[PDB]
Amino acid sequence: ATFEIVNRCSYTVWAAASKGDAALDAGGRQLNSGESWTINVEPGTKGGKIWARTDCYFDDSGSGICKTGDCGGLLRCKRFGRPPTTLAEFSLNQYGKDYIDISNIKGFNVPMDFSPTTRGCRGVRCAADIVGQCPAKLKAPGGGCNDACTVFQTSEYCCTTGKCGPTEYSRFFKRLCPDAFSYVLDKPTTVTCPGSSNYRVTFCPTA
Repeated sequence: ATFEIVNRCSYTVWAAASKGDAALDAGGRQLNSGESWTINVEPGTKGGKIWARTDCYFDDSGSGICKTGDCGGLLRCKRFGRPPTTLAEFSLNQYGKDYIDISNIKGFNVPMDFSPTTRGCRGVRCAADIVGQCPAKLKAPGGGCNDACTVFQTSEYCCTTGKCGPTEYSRFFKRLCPDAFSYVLDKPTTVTCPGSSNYRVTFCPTA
């Protein structure tokens, strides 16, 4: 499957793509404002994620640091990124269908649209100014808006027992972005697409 990753932000981002225990395609690349990077994701990829990283520095070997979404200091991500990270999430070719969503469960750094480029389903979007409106206690000094689990490490926010409810913090993310997961047991906003669809992830879709 092809994923065109497009940076419409006025600032550089470093795109990342991983399934947690491996890179997807090259795993990461710099995207200046306006740049597009097309990756190939193997059919059947389960639990894949694409995200943006901000304010990165990498040496000539591709080692360094990002202020949001850092993946063990690598340009080419092999693992998931450090919150806060707005997440485009996907599982492909799962019994004949693809499943896509956006999640704020690991916080928010960059607005995103995640849409099919092929027929048969709708896209999802979280493009509100979550960083600007972020509750004081969730603001990440490094940049972005942390989820409450990251900040407070409680069973309730992290849904450790599988018994959690919505919270004042989750409701903030849900209010700003109804179409993204705000906590682990949120009413799903997952979209079912035809198996083997192709996609575009656009950072800063509205600005």
